[PDB]
Amino acid sequence: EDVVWRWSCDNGKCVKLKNDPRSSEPALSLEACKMFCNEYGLLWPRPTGEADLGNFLSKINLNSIEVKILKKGATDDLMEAAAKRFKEQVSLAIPRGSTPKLTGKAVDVYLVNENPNEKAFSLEMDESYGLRVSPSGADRVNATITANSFFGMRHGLETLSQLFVFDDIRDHLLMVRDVNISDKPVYPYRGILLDTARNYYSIESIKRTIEAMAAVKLNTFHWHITDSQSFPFVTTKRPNLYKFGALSPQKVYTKAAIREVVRFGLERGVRVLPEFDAPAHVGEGWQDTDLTVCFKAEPWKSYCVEPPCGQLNPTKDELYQYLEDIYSDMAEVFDTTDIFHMGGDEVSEACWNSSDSIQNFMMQNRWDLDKESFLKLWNYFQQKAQDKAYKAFGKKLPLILWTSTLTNYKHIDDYLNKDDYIIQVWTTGVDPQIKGLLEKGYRLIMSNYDALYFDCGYGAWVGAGNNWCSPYIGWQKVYDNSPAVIALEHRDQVLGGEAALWSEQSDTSTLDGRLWPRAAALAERLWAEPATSWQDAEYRMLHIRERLVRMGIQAESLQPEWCYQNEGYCYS
Amino acid sequence: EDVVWRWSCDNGKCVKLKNDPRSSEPALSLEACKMFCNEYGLLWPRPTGEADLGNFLSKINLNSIEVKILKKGATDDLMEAAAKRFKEQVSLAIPRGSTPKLTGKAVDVYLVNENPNEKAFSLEMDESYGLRVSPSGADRVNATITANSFFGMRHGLETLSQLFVFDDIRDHLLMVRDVNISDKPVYPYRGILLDTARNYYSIESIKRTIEAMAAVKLNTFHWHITDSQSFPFVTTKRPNLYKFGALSPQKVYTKAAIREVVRFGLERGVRVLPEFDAPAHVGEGWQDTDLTVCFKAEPWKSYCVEPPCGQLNPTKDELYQYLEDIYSDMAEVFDTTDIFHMGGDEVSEACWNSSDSIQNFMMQNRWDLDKESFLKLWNYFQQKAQDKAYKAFGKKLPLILWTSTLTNYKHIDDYLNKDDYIIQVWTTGVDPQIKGLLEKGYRLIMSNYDALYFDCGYGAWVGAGNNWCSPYIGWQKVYDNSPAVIALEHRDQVLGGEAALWSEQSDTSTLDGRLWPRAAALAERLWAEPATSWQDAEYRMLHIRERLVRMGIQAESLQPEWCYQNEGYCYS
Ligand SMILES: CC1=N[C@@H]2[C@@H](O)[C@H](O)[C@@H](CO)O[C@@H]2S1
Ligand SMILES: CC1=N[C@@H]2[C@@H](O)[C@H](O)[C@@H](CO)O[C@@H]2S1
Repeated sequence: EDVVWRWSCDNGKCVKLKNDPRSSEPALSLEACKMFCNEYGLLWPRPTGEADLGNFLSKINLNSIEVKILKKGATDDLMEAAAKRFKEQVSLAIPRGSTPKLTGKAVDVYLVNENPNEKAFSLEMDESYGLRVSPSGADRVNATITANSFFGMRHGLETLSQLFVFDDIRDHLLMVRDVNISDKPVYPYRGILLDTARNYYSIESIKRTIEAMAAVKLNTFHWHITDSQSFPFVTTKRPNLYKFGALSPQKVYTKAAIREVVRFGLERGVRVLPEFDAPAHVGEGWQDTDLTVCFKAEPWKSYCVEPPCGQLNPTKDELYQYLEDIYSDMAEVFDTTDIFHMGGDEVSEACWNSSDSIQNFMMQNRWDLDKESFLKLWNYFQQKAQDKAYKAFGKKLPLILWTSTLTNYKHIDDYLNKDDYIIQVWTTGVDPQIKGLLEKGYRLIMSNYDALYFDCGYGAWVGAGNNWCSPYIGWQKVYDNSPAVIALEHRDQVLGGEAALWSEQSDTSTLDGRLWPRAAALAERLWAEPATSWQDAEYRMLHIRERLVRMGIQAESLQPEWCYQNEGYCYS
Repeated sequence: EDVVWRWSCDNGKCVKLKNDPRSSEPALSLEACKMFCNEYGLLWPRPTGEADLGNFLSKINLNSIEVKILKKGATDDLMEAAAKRFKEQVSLAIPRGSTPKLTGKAVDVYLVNENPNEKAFSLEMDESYGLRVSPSGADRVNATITANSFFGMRHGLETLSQLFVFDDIRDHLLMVRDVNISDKPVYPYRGILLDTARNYYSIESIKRTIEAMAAVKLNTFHWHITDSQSFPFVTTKRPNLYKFGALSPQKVYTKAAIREVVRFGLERGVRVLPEFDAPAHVGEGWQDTDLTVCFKAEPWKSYCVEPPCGQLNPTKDELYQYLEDIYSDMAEVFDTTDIFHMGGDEVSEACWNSSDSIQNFMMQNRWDLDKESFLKLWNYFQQKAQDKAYKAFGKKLPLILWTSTLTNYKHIDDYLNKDDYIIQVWTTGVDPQIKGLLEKGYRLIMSNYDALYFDCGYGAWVGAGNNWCSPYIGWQKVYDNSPAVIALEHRDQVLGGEAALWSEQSDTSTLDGRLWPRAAALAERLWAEPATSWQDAEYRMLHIRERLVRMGIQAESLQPEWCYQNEGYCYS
């Protein structure tokens, strides 16, 4: 039947009241109240510059929205795709099953791309935009988006779609009447790491992930595509790696599938950044090559962080021929990325020391067999691997390594340099390594495990109890985790942050819940770096969760819906 | 392309080996190896009596499976529906996208229902069955299921479907050749509680839940349909309760929808058991009746366990007219249930003491205003509510109450009796209340919160941190939680157990992950009460997870699939 309630703004809270017939005051639907009762309405993330939403809503005709591209260029196809996608975005205001009345004003959306040829991802790219909405004539609306690039422009389209509300009391589609917004992200790298080697993820699920990322302006999909458990990446030059390495013949990422994901990303302002983790975290796929050591080594606890063990043998010249080929095949299909992730996490000394061929190589080259001499071998590997990476991508490009024994700030300059290597941090946000690295001029991607590890909290996957980084990290904690606080005066060296979904206990079935809506908390933190805390964003976070669900995302539930309908009553 | 590996059984573990062409030994697919390498093959739950799977598999034609009902009766429609559903179940052995070769033997399934008129749920119902599979003639298979009732018979069909394996090396559908199984559950009550008031669950999602329950022989769906947050139950006699109480007009459970769920349950051996929680856990829907107190009382911490507060006013005679009507409407559509849950959790004394009309009632009836006098008021309420319940269902039937101040074993006999009231336990499995209740002759449903609360572990929903009963309970812990251990010599008084999905932080989007595959661990514990621990069931648990995923259930991921393919290598 019909909705029985109405909402009224009182001290920044929409209070549910009986919609009693004996009243001359127009009843407000829940979302209509929220749009003006909340400081930033229903927007997520909130803008960084002008955020003027005015006071009124206008009824609009869904079938009368026209998008006009005013400046043509090389991004024509991307702008046209983004425009076509806009009506679809607007319909997300309308709950499934409900139908708006096809009456009201026509909306003219004007897209002004200041540099219409620009379509490359880069850390220096301009993601800023201006958004203005105002009445136009008697019967229409003028929505104008102005941006320096396509990427800023499609962010602007995202924000604009959030300015539509469905009045489910009257069945009207509404739009904010008077809008002045200026906006740009605080950090250029706003990412999610997806491990697709510990478990397989359907390419459908990967695209869906990119859809939700774009909804909250996340711009980087870090595809951790290989590990010791599987090799799903289809390398044409070294086909045995995926043939032996895949969990099944269908659990694979073909060139055509990767091209699809990469293009799907590009259209949505998301760079797809591949990782080949080396020289640890290899195993499956490398059988019969003699290019690994310790694969499935037992007892595993003596040789690696988690089963199965397995590491590359850096002493074999043929290895770098394989690496060159893998990197070249990656470069071919991951052709929007400006950066390459080379892993470098958790290298085992004990594993390398257990190999005869490796020991013979070190003794003959005048190195000892102690813990620090294996760091020489690691450098030897990384330098040669690095060379192949540059050759593959046809240029010098920034490379990423995880924090590790190698990247210890005390000796990092012996092996790496700050211009060539970005460091992905997965220590606590308080670990001494962060300041030490920043003082040496290094650029960081923040993935501190106490706030940004989305896999934490579930049961143990080896033995019993809970997994290693438990407890489960609530959105409140990921929201309050501030790179500006962690880095202080060196904050410009922080390129941004990344939520990590390791997949020992996640796959196609669970990725919607793992990522959403928690990655939206990171999205606002990185977009706006608010001085305010999670409580000030709580109401808008509850709304963005509902929006993801309307998109078809199986997002985690945060609170009873009663709390969403009754702001202020659920607190501690 | 084609699968490259084969598996060989070694010390109870399927080890992955190269399927090398220069071999005279037939290569075994992963599942084919598991079926005979594991003590109980791919079965879940494992049988309680005979569990003879023989040594061989036969190739069968998918399109040549014929089900024959040998004894007709009143359950004809249920038997025919269960039979029609069998082909569908068999196809769950085949991974999506794969096609079996339409060659091999024909399968004749013979269904022998010993009492074909019997279709009532009861704690005394016979869920036993016998399963025999053997070759028949030259080109067919004889699968015979013999059971004392329809319910035992459909359990037998479930087990039988698990005896099919897809060989993905050869693309053959296989079936265990020689089977002798006898089986019956240790406990008659094997349940899941679904709270659909703290958040709404689509009826599609509820049916899907019943599908997965039936797959592992769970037989009781405890529908916690109302609470203080919402009233989605469509009561025709008191329509304002759902009109004011529902989260939206579409977030409702109509008579037709409930009849659908109840029938869907019946066909699958699942009783749908409704709960009307009283006299606490009421609120939304009751506005303008003056039949509640403390609704939305602030500060909530002084008046209830969680917001919003709200309790029935037992002093109003009209209340029991409402209750009679609600219970009668429930009885009409929940017409397969043999038991009624009346809640009785977490009654607030402070809430009742804050009411003038309540205080006046107690002072005039010679009761004090101290903590124990409110227990008199609670008894007064429960007795009258109980009377209405019996009237509604047209008979005396067992009633369930939660453990609470009322059900404290020390005084429980003053208020309740063991014949009329079943107690649902949500204390720790070690709490003194359990033994005290059992020694007084009480029957229990085990839902101890340290092992059976499926909501635990996530972020806080009020304030920050994690929810109240964190950490997250892994399947290992729910598996090892034994009612036989908890109850000892009084174990026949344990009717069984129930996994509780409270929904402050769960809805349509998350229920597959919340319940599965963890509720399968409860399913085996309650079906078989194994003396063995979780490690002995680990491999079969990993398989049942995959089966749920094939069913379209978005089940939680337990381990890297690599571990499933490489038994023994993932341990701690
Ligand atoms: C860098 C890192 N390398 C490891 C990953 O391989 C695991 O999957 C993850 C699980 O939390 O832990 C650390 S983070
Ligand atoms: C009986 C019980 N009553 C309460 C429920 O209303 C909550 O939803 C649940 C959350 O874990 O905690 C206890 S259990």
